[PDB]
Amino acid sequence: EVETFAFQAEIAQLMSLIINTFYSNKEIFLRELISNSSDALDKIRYESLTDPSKLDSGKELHINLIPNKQDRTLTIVDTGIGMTKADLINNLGTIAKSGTKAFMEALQAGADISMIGQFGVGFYSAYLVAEKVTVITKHNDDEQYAWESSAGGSFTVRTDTGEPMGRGTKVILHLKEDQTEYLEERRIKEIVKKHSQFIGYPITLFVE
Amino acid sequence: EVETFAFQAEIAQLMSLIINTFYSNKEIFLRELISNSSDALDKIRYESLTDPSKLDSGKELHINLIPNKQDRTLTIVDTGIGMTKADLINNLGTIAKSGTKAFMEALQAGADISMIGQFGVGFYSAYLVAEKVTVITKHNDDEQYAWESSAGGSFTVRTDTGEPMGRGTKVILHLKEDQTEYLEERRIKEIVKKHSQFIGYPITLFVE
Ligand SMILES: COC(=O)Cc1cc(O)cc(O)c1
Ligand SMILES: COC(=O)Cc1cc(O)cc(O)c1
Repeated sequence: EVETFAFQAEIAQLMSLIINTFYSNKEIFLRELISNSSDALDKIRYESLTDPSKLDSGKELHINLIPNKQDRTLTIVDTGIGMTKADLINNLGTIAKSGTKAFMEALQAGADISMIGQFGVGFYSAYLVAEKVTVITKHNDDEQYAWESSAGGSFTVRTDTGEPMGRGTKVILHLKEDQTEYLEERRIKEIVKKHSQFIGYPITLFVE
Repeated sequence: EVETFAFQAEIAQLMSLIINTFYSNKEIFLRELISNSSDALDKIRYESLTDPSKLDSGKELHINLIPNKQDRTLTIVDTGIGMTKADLINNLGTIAKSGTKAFMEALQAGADISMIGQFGVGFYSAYLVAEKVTVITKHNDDEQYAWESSAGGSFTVRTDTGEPMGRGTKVILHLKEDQTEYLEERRIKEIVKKHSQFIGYPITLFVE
């Protein structure tokens, strides 16, 4: 059973802007996704301070980057707090309608697409490099769900029967044919060193 | 009835570092506090997306800056989500023990005190300019509380019987004798324009 939802018009507009604007500095999507993983990891750490049972679903707090040249995918996995079905549907827990508004204005008023994360919608920067994005997530309060979208105004949500993940979020980027540089080890290491060097959780880049 | 608590040793160490390190670029405390107000405002906005009653305690989402030269105070008030008593005690809702660890290392490894906010402990940057900080807060789930500390290893928490605030947080900075520039209108406007120009909520600077 797959449920199909329409994006709110402001989110569709944000996505169309990300996809259509000429903008060379696409590598910033990786910093925005690691930053989102780091924020989700902070959340579960904080809840665990007063309730250690919150980590029964996994004690390890970390971020893995997994390139796969065969499937043309780059996957980011974190063991953060995860997202409930309701959060997934409501723009992956963001206040994306009001963030889009602030970001749109900043763009006319001198900002550029790399500052997206200052408006709380950095997740959508995945569409600088991906034709399709799949998000698998498990929150302590809910079942494991898979969200997916190739943009074009809609997204789907289903229960995920794939590998159980315990707790956290996996973002699977199905890369555009011309954006395979982001599966190269040297290129990923360069971006992580450039933009993500003070993230507080181990980032492991997997080998192929 | 005033309850007095000891800071965790890592937080006392972070505060001692903030207070004792020679570091001229003190103006960054204002950006860190506005950023914290903006994050608290995002939280209440998100909860209100699925439960509008969450805003019965006040619909307006904003940040006021209130200088008072007579009391030598700069107060930042937001109508964000506020903090429960438990959050106030547990380092004002931060994961400050693990943030301090990451920040300490970044400092030996080339970072400087202005990057504090990248470690989730920007609140403590108030001690670049304040001898004493009072935080009054009201969360929908709790009573209004006042937290206070002049550093030196302890902080107090009491029920606040002062002006009811509805919902949100007020940070009252009792400025060091030599840091009164931060009560001057021209100086505040300059810092807000420099560091806080893409905050998504109206910031009103009050006149004396
Ligand atoms: C801000 O949260 C989001 O946009 C969802 C999100 C969660 C996560 O753990 C990783 C991500 O890349 C995105
Ligand atoms: C991250 O949250 C805190 O450190 C508490 C905090 C909340 C707030 O609304 C304003 C602040 O300046 C600080």
